[PDB]
Amino acid sequence: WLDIDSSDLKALQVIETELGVNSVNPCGRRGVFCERRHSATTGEYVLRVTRLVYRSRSLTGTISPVIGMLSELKELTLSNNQLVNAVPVDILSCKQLEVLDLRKNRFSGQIPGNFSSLSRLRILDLSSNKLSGNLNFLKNLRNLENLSVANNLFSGKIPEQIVSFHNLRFFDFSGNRYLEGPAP
Ligand SMILES: *[C@@H]1O[C@H](CO)[C@@H](O[C@@H]2O[C@H](CO)[C@@H](O)[C@H](O)[C@H]2NC(C)=O)[C@H](O)[C@H]1NC(C)=O
Ligand SMILES: [Cl-]
Repeated sequence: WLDIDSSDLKALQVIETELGVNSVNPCGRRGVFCERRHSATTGEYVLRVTRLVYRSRSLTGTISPVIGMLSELKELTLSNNQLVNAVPVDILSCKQLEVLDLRKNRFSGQIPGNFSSLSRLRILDLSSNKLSGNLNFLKNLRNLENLSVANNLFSGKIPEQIVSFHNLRFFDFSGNRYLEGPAP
């Protein structure tokens, strides 16, 4: 029996509180998934938080900047809540992120261009929010398999690079009135 990493545990508390997830080793239950890893110190095996999955829980909070302290995070799934305000730039510290699913919330603001640094992203579902600005951050997300930005306020055009993505099997940017497709 392993224990959860002390730092991940402390970060999880603040993240859940700010999301609105209401009430020691939370791994493997209630939306928290962990994986066995070598600890920074010691080298002994410890559990790290790798997935936060909180669909359909009537959450009304926000994504705390402390999300960036979960260095091993692979999945943040927050679909079908009432979460508000901006996607924090601190999520760029989650370099291993593969799944970012924020569909059907009320997230607002813009996505900064350096979101393209999340090179491992495979599933990016921002659909049905109130996000705005351009989609230049998609330029270098070459591993995307599932991409939806539908039903937002995005404008400009899809980056031409999307034409070269080889794994893209689901793509939706409908419901963005001032948004045009990728064109040369
Ligand atoms: C990614 O780019 C964004 C936008 O330029 C950066 O956001 C700024 O972050 C600093 C803290 O590092 C804040 O004080 C600023 O207010 C933010 N600006 C905006 C417009 O939100 C972000 O820091 C960049 N991150 C990385 C890793 O490059
Ligand atoms: Cl879920």
